Amino acid sequence: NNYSYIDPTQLPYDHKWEFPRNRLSFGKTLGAGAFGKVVEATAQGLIKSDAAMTVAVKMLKPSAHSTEREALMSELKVLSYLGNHENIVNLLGACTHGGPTLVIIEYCCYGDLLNFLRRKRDEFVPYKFLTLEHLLSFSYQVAKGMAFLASKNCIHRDLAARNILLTHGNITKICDFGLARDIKSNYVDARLPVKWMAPESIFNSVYTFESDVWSYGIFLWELFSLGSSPYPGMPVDSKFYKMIKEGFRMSSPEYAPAEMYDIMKTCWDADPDKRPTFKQIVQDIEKQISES
Ligand SMILES: Cn1cc(-c2cc3c(N4CCN(c5ncc([C@@](C)(N)c6ccc(F)cc6)cn5)CC4)ncnn3c2)cn1
Repeated sequence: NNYSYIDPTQLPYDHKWEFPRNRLSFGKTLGAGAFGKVVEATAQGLIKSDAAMTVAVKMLKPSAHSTEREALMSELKVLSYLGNHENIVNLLGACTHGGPTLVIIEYCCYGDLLNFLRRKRDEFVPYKFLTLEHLLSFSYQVAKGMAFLASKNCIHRDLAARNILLTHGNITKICDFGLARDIKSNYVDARLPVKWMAPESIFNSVYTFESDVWSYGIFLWELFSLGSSPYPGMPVDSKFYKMIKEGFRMSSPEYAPAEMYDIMKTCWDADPDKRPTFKQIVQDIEKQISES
């Protein structure tokens, strides 16, 4: 074996990302968990030497096991190897010298798309405030980012509206690459997002390009239901797993177009080989928007 796939996590950390820790001033906490948190912060001199810049900083608590500490470094290396993309919460810098590792990423002023839809749900119109054309753009942008991930042999493993952020110009970005993996055939694997997971992920812990496509289909349902929870009225229990295995699927949300719901049904196919690729999803949605 003289040819091998270059493992992004095995590559050395590039010190081009290194940013002085004392030049960050922390603000409100954006997200919190048992392992760590993400805070809004001000970076002085990050892009321009004399200009302060609003950023988000992902950090672990000192009471963190070594597996979580290297998971944060692995996410940092994935984001650097992946490269910049418009539909990704892009890496801006890192603070690895001595102190606790800090990962500086883009700040999205509007927050997660799930909470955004629930705010705008009361004042939504299909045609003339959130509109239908916004929903089509959001599904198109997230598909491009996922297609970009899949084009780098990478899976996200936690695709959902809560992990899609909105920023200026109605640009959506995929965030939280903590569970992102480089598949090169599939990846086999904590609390899991069962209602977004493909059946093969629930039953055999297998994660693929196709399992991301399943989660994308669940995301489209979140999108066109104006932020409702998936499988409403069904708790994650023994009956839930049985109905999924047998072929139960959510019906079309109220505002979903027929060709958008058609994508959801192909995303939710029991056979992964019959699920569409993200590249196919982009062209389908792209044709839709021009015809719109
Ligand atoms: C008006 N408004 C604006 C925002 C907003 C919110 C973000 C954001 N996210 C915040 C939420 N996220 C996130 N991710 C991972 C975790 C953890 C708990 N699992 C974690 C944390 C650290 C760690 F070391 C390991 C795990 C928590 N929270 C994703 C990023 N990023 C950028 N801008 N932004 C802007 C929210 N309201």
